[PDB]
Amino acid sequence: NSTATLCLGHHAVPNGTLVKTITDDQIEVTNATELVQSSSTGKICNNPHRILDGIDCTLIDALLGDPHCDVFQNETWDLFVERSKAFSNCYPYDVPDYASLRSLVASSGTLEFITEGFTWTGVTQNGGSNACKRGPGSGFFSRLNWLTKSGSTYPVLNVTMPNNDNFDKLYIWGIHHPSTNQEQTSLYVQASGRVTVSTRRSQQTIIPNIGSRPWVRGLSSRISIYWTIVKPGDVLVINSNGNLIAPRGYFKMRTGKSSIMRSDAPIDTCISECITPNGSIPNDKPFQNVNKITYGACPKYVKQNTLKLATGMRNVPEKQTRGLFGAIAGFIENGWEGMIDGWYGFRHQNSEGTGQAADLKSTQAAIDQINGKLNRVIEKTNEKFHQIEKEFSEVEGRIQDLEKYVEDTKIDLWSYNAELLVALENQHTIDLTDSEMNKLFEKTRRQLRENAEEMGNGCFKIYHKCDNACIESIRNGTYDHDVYRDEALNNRFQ
Amino acid sequence: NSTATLCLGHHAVPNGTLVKTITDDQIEVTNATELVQSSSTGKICNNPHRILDGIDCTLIDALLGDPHCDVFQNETWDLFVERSKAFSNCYPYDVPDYASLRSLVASSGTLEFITEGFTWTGVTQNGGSNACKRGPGSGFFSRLNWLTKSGSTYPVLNVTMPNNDNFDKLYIWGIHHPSTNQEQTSLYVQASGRVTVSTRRSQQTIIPNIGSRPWVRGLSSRISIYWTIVKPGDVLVINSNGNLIAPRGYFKMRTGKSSIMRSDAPIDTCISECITPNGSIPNDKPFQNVNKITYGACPKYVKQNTLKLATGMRNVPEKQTRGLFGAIAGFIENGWEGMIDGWYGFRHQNSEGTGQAADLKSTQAAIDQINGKLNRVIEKTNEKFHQIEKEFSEVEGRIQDLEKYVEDTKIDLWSYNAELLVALENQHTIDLTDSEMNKLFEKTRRQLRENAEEMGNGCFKIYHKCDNACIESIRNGTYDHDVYRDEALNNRFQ
Amino acid sequence: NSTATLCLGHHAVPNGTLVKTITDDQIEVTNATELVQSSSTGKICNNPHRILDGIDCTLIDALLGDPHCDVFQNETWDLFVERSKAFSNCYPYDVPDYASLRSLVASSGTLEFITEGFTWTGVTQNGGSNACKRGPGSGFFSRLNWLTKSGSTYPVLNVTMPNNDNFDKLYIWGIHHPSTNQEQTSLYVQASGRVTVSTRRSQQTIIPNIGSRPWVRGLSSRISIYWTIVKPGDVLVINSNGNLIAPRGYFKMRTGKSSIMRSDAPIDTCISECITPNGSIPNDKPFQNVNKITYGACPKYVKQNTLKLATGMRNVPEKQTRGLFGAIAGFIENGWEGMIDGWYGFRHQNSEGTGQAADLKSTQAAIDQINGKLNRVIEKTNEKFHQIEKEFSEVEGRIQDLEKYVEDTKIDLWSYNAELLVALENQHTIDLTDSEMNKLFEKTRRQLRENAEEMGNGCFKIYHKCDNACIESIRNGTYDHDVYRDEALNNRFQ
Ligand SMILES: *[C@@H]1O[C@H](CO)[C@@H](O[C@@H]2O[C@H](CO)[C@@H](O[C@@H]3O[C@H](CO[C@H]4O[C@H](CO)[C@@H](O)[C@H](O)[C@@H]4O)[C@@H](O)[C@H](O[C@H]4O[C@H](CO)[C@@H](O)[C@H](O)[C@@H]4O)[C@@H]3O)[C@H](O)[C@H]2NC(C)=O)[C@H](O)[C@H]1NC(C)=O
Ligand SMILES: *[C@@H]1O[C@H](CO)[C@@H](O[C@@H]2O[C@H](CO)[C@@H](O[C@@H]3O[C@H](CO[C@H]4O[C@H](CO)[C@@H](O)[C@H](O)[C@@H]4O)[C@@H](O)[C@H](O[C@H]4O[C@H](CO)[C@@H](O)[C@H](O)[C@@H]4O)[C@@H]3O)[C@H](O)[C@H]2NC(C)=O)[C@H](O)[C@H]1NC(C)=O
Ligand SMILES: *[C@@H]1O[C@H](CO)[C@@H](O[C@@H]2O[C@H](CO)[C@@H](O[C@@H]3O[C@H](CO[C@H]4O[C@H](CO)[C@@H](O)[C@H](O)[C@@H]4O)[C@@H](O)[C@H](O[C@H]4O[C@H](CO)[C@@H](O)[C@H](O)[C@@H]4O)[C@@H]3O)[C@H](O)[C@H]2NC(C)=O)[C@H](O)[C@H]1NC(C)=O
Ligand SMILES: *[C@@H]1O[C@H](CO[C@@H]2O[C@@H](C)[C@@H](O)[C@@H](O)[C@@H]2O)[C@@H](O[C@@H]2O[C@H](CO)[C@@H](O[C@@H]3O[C@H](CO)[C@@H](O)[C@H](O)[C@@H]3O)[C@H](O)[C@H]2NC(C)=O)[C@H](O)[C@H]1NC(C)=O
Ligand SMILES: *[C@@H]1O[C@H](CO[C@@H]2O[C@@H](C)[C@@H](O)[C@@H](O)[C@@H]2O)[C@@H](O[C@@H]2O[C@H](CO)[C@@H](O[C@@H]3O[C@H](CO)[C@@H](O)[C@H](O)[C@@H]3O)[C@H](O)[C@H]2NC(C)=O)[C@H](O)[C@H]1NC(C)=O
Ligand SMILES: *[C@@H]1O[C@H](CO[C@@H]2O[C@@H](C)[C@@H](O)[C@@H](O)[C@@H]2O)[C@@H](O[C@@H]2O[C@H](CO)[C@@H](O[C@@H]3O[C@H](CO)[C@@H](O)[C@H](O)[C@@H]3O)[C@H](O)[C@H]2NC(C)=O)[C@H](O)[C@H]1NC(C)=O
Ligand SMILES: *[C@@H]1O[C@H](CO)[C@@H](O[C@@H]2O[C@H](CO)[C@@H](O[C@@H]3O[C@H](CO)[C@@H](O)[C@H](O)[C@@H]3O)[C@H](O)[C@H]2NC(C)=O)[C@H](O)[C@H]1NC(C)=O
Ligand SMILES: *[C@@H]1O[C@H](CO)[C@@H](O[C@@H]2O[C@H](CO)[C@@H](O)[C@H](O)[C@H]2NC(C)=O)[C@H](O)[C@H]1NC(C)=O
Ligand SMILES: *[C@@H]1O[C@H](CO)[C@@H](O[C@@H]2O[C@H](CO)[C@@H](O)[C@H](O)[C@H]2NC(C)=O)[C@H](O)[C@H]1NC(C)=O
Ligand SMILES: *[C@@H]1O[C@H](CO)[C@@H](O[C@@H]2O[C@H](CO)[C@@H](O)[C@H](O)[C@H]2NC(C)=O)[C@H](O)[C@H]1NC(C)=O
Ligand SMILES: CCCCCCCCO[C@@H]1O[C@H](CO)[C@@H](O)[C@H](O)[C@H]1O
Ligand SMILES: CCCCCCCCO[C@@H]1O[C@H](CO)[C@@H](O)[C@H](O)[C@H]1O
Ligand SMILES: CCCCCCCCO[C@@H]1O[C@H](CO)[C@@H](O)[C@H](O)[C@H]1O
Ligand SMILES: *[C@@H]1O[C@H](CO)[C@@H](O)[C@H](O)[C@H]1NC(C)=O
Ligand SMILES: *[C@@H]1O[C@H](CO)[C@@H](O)[C@H](O)[C@H]1NC(C)=O
Ligand SMILES: *[C@@H]1O[C@H](CO)[C@@H](O)[C@H](O)[C@H]1NC(C)=O
Repeated sequence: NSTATLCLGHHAVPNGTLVKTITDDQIEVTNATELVQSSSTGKICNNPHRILDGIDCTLIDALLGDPHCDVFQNETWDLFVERSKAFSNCYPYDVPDYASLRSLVASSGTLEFITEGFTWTGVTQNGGSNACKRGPGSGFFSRLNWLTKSGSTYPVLNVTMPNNDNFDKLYIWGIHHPSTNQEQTSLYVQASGRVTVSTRRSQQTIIPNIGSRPWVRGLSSRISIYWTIVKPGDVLVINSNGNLIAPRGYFKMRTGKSSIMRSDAPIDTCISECITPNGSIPNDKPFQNVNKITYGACPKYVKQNTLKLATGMRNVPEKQTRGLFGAIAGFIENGWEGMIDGWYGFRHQNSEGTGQAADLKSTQAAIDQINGKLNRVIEKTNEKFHQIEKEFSEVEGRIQDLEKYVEDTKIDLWSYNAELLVALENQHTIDLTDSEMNKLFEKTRRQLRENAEEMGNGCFKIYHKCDNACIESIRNGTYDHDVYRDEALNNRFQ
Repeated sequence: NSTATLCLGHHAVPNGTLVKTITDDQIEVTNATELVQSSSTGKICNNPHRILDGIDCTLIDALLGDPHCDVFQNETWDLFVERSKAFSNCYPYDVPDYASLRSLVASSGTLEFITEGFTWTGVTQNGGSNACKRGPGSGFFSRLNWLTKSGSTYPVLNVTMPNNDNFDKLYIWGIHHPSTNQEQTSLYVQASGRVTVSTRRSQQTIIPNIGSRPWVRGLSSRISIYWTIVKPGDVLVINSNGNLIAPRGYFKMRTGKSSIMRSDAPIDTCISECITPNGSIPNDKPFQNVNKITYGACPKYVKQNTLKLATGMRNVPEKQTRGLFGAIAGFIENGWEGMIDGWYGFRHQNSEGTGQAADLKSTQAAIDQINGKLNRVIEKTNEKFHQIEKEFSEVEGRIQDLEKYVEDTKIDLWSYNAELLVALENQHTIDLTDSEMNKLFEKTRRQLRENAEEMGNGCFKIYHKCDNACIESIRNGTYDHDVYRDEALNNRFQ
Repeated sequence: NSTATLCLGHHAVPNGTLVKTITDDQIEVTNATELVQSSSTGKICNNPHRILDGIDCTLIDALLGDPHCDVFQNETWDLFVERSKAFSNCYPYDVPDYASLRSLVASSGTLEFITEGFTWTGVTQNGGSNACKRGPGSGFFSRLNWLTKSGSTYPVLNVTMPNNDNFDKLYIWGIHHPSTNQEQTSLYVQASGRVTVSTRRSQQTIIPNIGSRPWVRGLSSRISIYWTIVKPGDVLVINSNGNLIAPRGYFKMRTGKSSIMRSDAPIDTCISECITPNGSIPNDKPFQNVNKITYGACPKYVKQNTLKLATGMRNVPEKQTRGLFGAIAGFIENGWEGMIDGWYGFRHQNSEGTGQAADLKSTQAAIDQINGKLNRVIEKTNEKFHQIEKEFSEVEGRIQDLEKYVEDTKIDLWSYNAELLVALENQHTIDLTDSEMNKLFEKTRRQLRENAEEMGNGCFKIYHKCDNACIESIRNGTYDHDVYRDEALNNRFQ
């Protein structure tokens, strides 16, 4: 024989995954990764963020100093975890703007308490109740001072405390709401109380409300909790004529990365940066689908459960529809399921035999750009610490509707971003792999000047006698057309 | 003659629309669709959502039971429609946090009222006024009970009602603000009222304010409306010493898809899923430009009035600049305005005659991907029910500024998304149609191995004698080069 | 010699900038622009928006009429600028919902004040204090009237004022909080005050709070400021029995483009549309990185400091690795650093000599589309006037957390948009420049039918005798293959 066949092609596999592109909803690739984390271990990892498990304590009971919460004094945290089995076992109380105080104390990240010398004059301190039993005796919140009439008098109280330090000081105080007109007089000589608490720049005044409420732990009376922040250089004044739950000291305040989360997952020993209420998740993927609530370095929440990024080429599973020869057939036809060493490669039919090989230059380069794509996409800063509430237990009206509207707007815009990026990138991936294929072909055609012709099967009918060494030279990039030119021209045109 | 001409091309039209792509602000396509709905019928369609037209009633007058609003008792709705001609004809009143109560009742979607056995003891019930005439006699809101002194006394009222059911119970109540110190004593024996209303977990106390206001319907006094929600397992207590507008029962509460809209459009019999204040619009297109306020499955609001998606190729209107022969001219030159059967096609000049035909394989495939594009783009879930207010009649300050800022941020981000998607998709459309053209050419060149040559007009000078059957074979995909090879080689090279 | 060489190529430069594309994080282009403005002059330009510098005055002291703020009466502005050295030198005061009133007055844009005939009857007007010295004498806010007991009486005050005009009227009023029970009686005969201020549709009632506060400028008493808006057709009533700081007139209200900014930059004579707290910036670029707070037509704020848009092609710096001949080498190899006239061009080796030239058709067109890209990208409407606060000095809790969350969400979504647009556009730029190159090549190959062959260096071995005129004809687009066909065919194939 006086002629040779040389064909080009790309690897195929037996089993493929389907991806979403621009034009079409399904297409079959050789390999594809997942970009959405769907699963959790179900436990909270204790490194590298410092976790503080509240057990039967809320953060507002720990601060006030409820008796079953005395483990928590001078504690610090990055994340505080509240449990759904938590309860209260002291005087019954309410906090106007509860939500604001809870958010302020959680971002501070400490319960550091400094006792101060306050001089209450002409009154009896350390009032108590059997709604709050610390041991067999009656008790009260550890950080507040119930004041009551001494003898037959409650004098107008007037005290001042100045900030001369270089940090901010948070004072918690309150007021008692008695259930009758006969209890008010019994505790405080007057008939109507008043509590005024002021700085140089602000003031608040509260009056007490009298009347009957549902029984909780044997009482139809309640306490109302308030707060004031005093800056460096400013003064505090307190001026009450009755019903004052006085402060005992101040709390230090920091700006940092601390927050709070309501969860029911157990705590465990392991290392994880992202925490959700369903336990810790890994942060290798760019998106997540576990929970919209998060803490620390985390993937973005989206609505989808699956987004597949193509890491391979298109998969034309082979025509075992073949000839007697299974005449070597190239890329224009189908893929090659018998190639393992590399993606792009050459099959040669010669007098010597049939053969096969792979190509490093091309296979390397494709792999390079696809790996690039992967790196821009998979990994980046989304490191976030304190945020709005995204779950509610009551109906409130206006503010809560705006908080729900803000969160849904964010989710639909990030979900649209995630859908388009995958479709764009998947199209570009198919295109770059197919151009790479056609680049090897033109390189081959350019080397075989007039000593070869194209058939249109993906194949080059060479009109001279090519041996294994000659095929190897073409494959190599050293084929010297001049040597066989005269023979090939006389063979092809005559 | 011993030779033939075969040219390739694509269809042109006489009149075209202009589209926006990546690079340029205008370009001329063969056909293009609209993606923004600009128009409305001006009527509200009554299926498939249940519409309740308020006529001269607001939703807050229907709930309280104003006399001209007694048609509305035990009503239900998906959407409630308020009219701008609506007024009030009862006792003059104000609701602190009016906006919150209106939003809460609208999302519930019912006015189901259950009368309860409340025991008011030592007082006269069913107080009345000629500001609210139900028939010739004086009257009052149907769902509230005005209580007044019996003989020369108003006892301290103390009542309780427990929730033992498995649903939430909404109580509406209020307080009277008399205009003098002489009217307060006349209605209630005391000089100053007080109203306390509490659960196990919450409390509210209101005091009445006395003084003179503008006359409305013959009165300088007003009523203030309040509300409490009681959960399954909890209790309600009410404790007033004067000025109490007592409740008569509770309202049931649901979670569902109900809302409210201020409109002035008439109601009609037809089927439409999306409702706006300018009437119902169809939901075939992805974007909308009619109104930012919506209900149900709807397109997204954007700022643009027009966005055109190219559904065709580029339009090179023909060179009637021609030869004596109008020598058949291909795609490299211009488009063909004389082709009707299909997009891509062949024109042959032969000894037998001039001719023309179209190509199904190509025309089909292009049409296929363009139709795909259309489907990803035009249709999807945007199904939304209760949202924030987006129009305001008064100035309020902070909250309203944040609500306006949230809405404008959303609009500019969705408008940028709509501008880029059209430009991206339009570029891809032009590219896919032009590659499809060049694909048919290479297929043709590959079949005509050495028996044809390229001229560069988009045309193939075939150096053998081609008849109609031969042209048909090329067009077909069965052309056998071997038959005419010797003749063509001797004709072209010698 | 009987043959010729003709090669094609594109311009290279010595020094290049690196851009970010889809696949890769760095690549070297010939030229690139900046899209993020990083710098400011540090001054506020006084045209074309009307700037009003407050010097030691806040906007809330200018409105009340503090003595060191009497320059500001009947002023108007587009932007009001407050300075950090500003202070207060009158009666000490607080405004509940301070933030709301400041935002309302800033968007109005005027301090136009109309004195009205209010008849205060049985009281002494124009009360004074040495905390507010206007000259040697005692003084008070210019726009408020302190009223006090006449003889031994303060009658119940009852006044009305109707709006019969066609615009909205803003009344500012207040209430005095005395420090003792002995001062209250001294100023107002009664023991407890009350102030009720109402329209047909709204009402507010305030009570005064008595007790001791920190000393500011020799006083332990304070004033509380309130406000009411009265619409066209409505009435105002005022009904106080004590402690009323009465209004003297109303302020007109407009809807317009006015706002306020806290800055410390000096004012200068120049023209600039965008103002930031760090001074005016130019608005030629689409993004900005100077400050998130802005006024007027401005670029969008993003987190990045640099985004480079490729305005040129890729830069293969030349192989000075060469031959003895430096045989002319084309684009497949490297770029040409010796070409100045244009981007794409031709180098010819002939018997006559070596030579070089450039190509207008191609160079023009590339430049055209790149300039197009630039125009869509760089310039558009972002013209915005009044917005939310984005910096806070105190901790407040809930509302402030939602305002901070809304702003960060907006920034991360606009930063992601800015990163993808640059990467998309940069890829498209590289692609359009490289296709333009390959378009000139095919045009050249198409003209040289069988009288030339391709070598694969980017070069055309022409197998006939080409002189300068012949090379010029090819370059020109008038090369007539027929003339040299026989000679070339006999030279190449035999
Ligand atoms: C205004 O109106 C309100 C509402 O009615 C009144 O509030 C009620 O006040 C009474 C008297 O204090 C309360 O009665 C008490 O209820 C307690 C809770 O009951 C639970 O526990 C018992 C015991 O297991 C169960 O039997 C019962 O089903 C509940 O599960 C009881 O513990 C109290 O018992 C006390 O008295 C008995 C006497 O036999 C002793 O054995 C006990 O040890 C204990 O000392 C008592 O029965 C009632 O609960 C209140 N109602 C609510 C819902 O709060 C106001 O009193 C009223 N005020 C005025 C001024 O009129
Ligand atoms: C504190 O200050 C306030 C504000 O001034 C006082 O409020 C005013 O009180 C008077 C007395 O109640 C009100 O006068 C009444 O106005 C009604 C509305 O007027 C409209 O309708 C009439 C009739 O069509 C028109 O003529 C008029 O132009 C208006 O369009 C009148 O209807 C009332 O008429 C009554 O008396 C006449 C007597 O001739 C009878 O014919 C009528 O049938 C009817 O009985 C009356 O004139 C006045 O409107 C109040 N002002 C406002 C704006 O509310 C407080 O009284 C004052 N309080 C104290 C304690 O000092
Ligand atoms: C309830 O409790 C509060 C808090 O203690 C009391 O408020 C104090 O009241 C007193 C008396 O008014 C105030 O004392 C005054 O302080 C002024 C400010 O002091 C600064 O300036 C002086 C002078 O430069 C400095 O020496 C000092 O270090 C501060 O920088 C003084 O200016 C006042 O001086 C007056 O008296 C002196 C007498 O020698 C004269 O020379 C002066 O000219 C002037 O007339 C005075 O000393 C004190 O500041 C208040 N404390 C605060 C922080 O406000 C309430 O009085 C109390 N109320 C009741 C009912 O008990
Ligand atoms: C809770 O924290 C307070 C405050 O202490 C601070 O926080 C701790 C966790 C540590 O980090 C401390 O380093 C930090 O200051 C503790 O208050 C401390 O109480 C002791 C005992 O009363 C104080 O010692 C005093 O020392 C002075 C002399 O300098 C004597 O005059 C006193 O009589 C007394 O002995 C100590 O100064 C004080 N720390 C303060 C105010 O800075 C508190 O004990 C701690 N409680 C628990 C349960 O850990
Ligand atoms: C408005 O709705 C209330 C509540 O009824 C509920 O809503 C209705 C629209 C229907 O869907 C009802 O199926 C649903 O329960 C109506 O209250 C109803 O009033 C009647 C008459 O008083 C009650 O009948 C009573 O039946 C008991 C015996 O079971 C007798 O002891 C009573 O004397 C009385 O005859 C009925 O139970 C009650 N429904 C309740 C509380 O569930 C109300 O009539 C209705 N009004 C209008 C204008 O439609
Ligand atoms: C501040 O502005 C008020 C209101 O005037 C309005 O704003 C000004 C800046 C100008 O633009 C005015 O054109 C505009 O109306 C000034 O009030 C004005 O005061 C004068 C003097 O009292 C009033 O003149 C009166 O004229 C009538 C006859 O028409 C006489 O009966 C009066 O006795 C008196 O002479 C003038 O009408 C009034 N403008 C009003 C109410 O519209 C105010 O003077 C001005 N102050 C400063 C510091 O500029
Ligand atoms: C325009 O002016 C603004 C301020 O009005 C400049 O922003 C400020 O930039 C400095 C330097 O980055 C910041 O200081 C740093 O703050 C951090 C956090 O507290 C601290 O850890 C550092 O040690 C340092 O003090 C300052 O906070 C920042 N202000 C804000 C609110 O961001 C801005 O850089 C100026 N821009 C131009 C173009 O001049
Ligand atoms: C298809 O892509 C997946 C990507 O998950 C490849 O899976 C990796 O396989 C290697 C084998 O050594 C593991 O070490 C990795 O942990 C796997 N996952 C990741 C994160 O890369 C898989 O090998 C690819 N298959 C083919 C046939 O190429
Ligand atoms: C150009 O595109 C428009 C798209 O609106 C085509 O209009 C449709 O024409 C058919 C004709 O049978 C109607 O049944 C449809 O209702 C039309 N609208 C839609 C929604 O598709 C139009 O036919 C196209 N023209 C050409 C020449 O292709
Ligand atoms: C590279 O691009 C920059 C863009 O900044 C060009 O810089 C411009 O140069 C002209 C020279 O006449 C100036 O008038 C402009 O003000 C410059 N800036 C702008 C805003 O265009 C620069 O000329 C380009 N360089 C090359 C080699 O093409
Ligand atoms: C190349 C075409 C890009 C298609 C962009 C997506 C258009 C509609 O895409 C939709 O986005 C939703 C998020 O809002 C996702 O939940 C849906 O899965 C998706 O269908
Ligand atoms: C391929 C280039 C993409 C251009 C993206 C749009 C850049 C500016 O585009 C602008 O977006 C505005 C919405 O904010 C629209 O109102 C304007 O019509 C549009 O010009
Ligand atoms: C073609 C690939 C597009 C990459 C899109 C950007 C994916 C992550 O991109 C990140 O966006 C951040 C804004 O949130 C920027 O601050 C970071 O610089 C950028 O790395
Ligand atoms: C082929 O190229 C290699 C380098 O990759 C070279 O060592 C070898 O001599 C070349 N010739 C053959 C084996 O084709
Ligand atoms: C062309 O192809 C058709 C099938 O599409 C076949 O039936 C016919 O015989 C073929 N030959 C001709 C008419 O060219
Ligand atoms: C080349 O083209 C120009 C027009 O651009 C023409 O004037 C000239 O005669 C042509 N022939 C030559 C110089 O190649």
